[PDB]
Parts: sequence; C-alpha cells; structure tokens
Amino acid sequence: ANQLAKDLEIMFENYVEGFEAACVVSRNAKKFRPGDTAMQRAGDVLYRPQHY
Amino acid sequence: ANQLAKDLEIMFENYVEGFEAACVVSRNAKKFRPGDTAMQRAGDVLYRPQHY
Repeated sequence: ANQLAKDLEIMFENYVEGFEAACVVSRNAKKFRPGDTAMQRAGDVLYRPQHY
Repeated sequence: ANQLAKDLEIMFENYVEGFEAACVVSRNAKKFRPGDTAMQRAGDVLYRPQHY
C-alpha cells in the first residue's frame, strides 16, 4: 500500500452543541443587597425580627 | 374460423404502480460537505471541539 501522510482535521471553533442551566428558581427568589460596608462591620451576618 | 394466431400484447413501458421509500428522517437531518482533498489528507475523519 501507498503509506500516505495522515493529517488531523480539527475545526477549532465549530463547537458541537452543549448543555445549559435555566436558573429559573434563583431568577424567581427575592433578591437583597445589604451594603458591603455594613456587612463587613457586622461580620457577614445580619438579623431580621419576627412578629410577637 | 377455428385456428387463428395468438400474439402477446405486452405494454413494455406502461408500468403498473410500485412501492417507494419516503426518506423522511434523512430529509430532516443536517447535511454537511467537508471537502474531499481535506478529508483525504485527514484519512476520512474530522474532529469538532466540545465546550469547557
């Protein structure tokens, strides 16, 4: 047989199709931003009261 | 007139109805044509990346 050279044909940006996360539960949760100075002074914990 | 000659009436390209394949799945798939010189140099294989 001829013993021809064999190359690698790699299509470096033709990614095959890939998975995802929908993030739907965390899209729907309530979102809060305490202020990072206050959290630093508090030691990264805060407290909210409950009704009597 | 008891002994008349009998022919064959053959309608040589008047075909009766015939079966088919519908080719539905291969009509619906993606088609790709990678280039014959490139595939020959590559040994009839090519590669596509997957995401990190």
